Amino acid sequence: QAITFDDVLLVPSYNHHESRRVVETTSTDRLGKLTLNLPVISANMDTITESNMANFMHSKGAMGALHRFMTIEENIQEFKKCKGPVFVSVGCTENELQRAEALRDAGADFFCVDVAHAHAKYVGKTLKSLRQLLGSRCIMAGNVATYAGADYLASCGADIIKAGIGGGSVCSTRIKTGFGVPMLTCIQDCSRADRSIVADGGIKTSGDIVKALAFGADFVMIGGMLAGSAPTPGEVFQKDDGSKVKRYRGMASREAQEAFLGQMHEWKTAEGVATEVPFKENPDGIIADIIGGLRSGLTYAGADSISELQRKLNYVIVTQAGR
Repeated sequence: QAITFDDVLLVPSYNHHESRRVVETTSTDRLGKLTLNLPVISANMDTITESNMANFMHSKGAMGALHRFMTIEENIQEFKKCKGPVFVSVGCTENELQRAEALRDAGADFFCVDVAHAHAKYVGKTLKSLRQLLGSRCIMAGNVATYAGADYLASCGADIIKAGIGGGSVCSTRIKTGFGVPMLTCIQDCSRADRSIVADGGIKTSGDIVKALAFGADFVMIGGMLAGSAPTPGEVFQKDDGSKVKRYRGMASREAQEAFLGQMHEWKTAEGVATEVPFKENPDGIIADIIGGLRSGLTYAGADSISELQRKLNYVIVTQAGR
């Protein structure tokens, strides 16, 4: 029944375009508030996107989404260091509405409400408030895993909906609660709503990016593919061995999700340990690989644009042997 990236392959289609065609990867949301040449957003996680990453993504025709695990003044100053369009992230408490107001007053035009389970009354309440606070600005809201959730957020005033619960991505959510929706089923279902979907989860390869867009997402958010690279937060450490790592102590995005999952209680008494991530060389190469894979996918599909890729969607379901 439900499918993720590794369950499918896309079927090649008649290509009418000239061999050295300039292939267009640009994507514009359903409401015309967001256009990106490379429709990829670096994840709003504290290990992935602050101003350095946002500026790097912008330089590639893409975009960053700053995480929300900063004090309000830090968040304002980090936003001001961003060159070009960037998402700022906010939560759902009264202090988070103050955060939104301050970022708005500081010049922010793209906002992301980011919560574990967005298909919820208090999140709809938050979106209603943000819509009145922010006027005609672009509001992305997440995360949901169903058409009902996506339609709910659209009804409460979201412009763009971020899909992916933790069924094809956050291992902890599935393990601890049993909840999730494999990402292609999720993307396909959510994209029945009349707002653009951002695919958020389970994306490992440029091929997964092609599949996410083909199945109906207008943009993709990626975290893992960028983790440990130079523009991420954190200093590089060269240990005895010669290898290079980034090292994290506080892990605010992961801790927020663990709190939501009920795992940050009085009996979580084990001593805190640092998290090490292998240094990723050549972020420019990671992005160039994604751009290349995506243009090559559009060529196999005989597609002129992401819209055509979606319209002409043709795939097969494969077994484990099929890989």
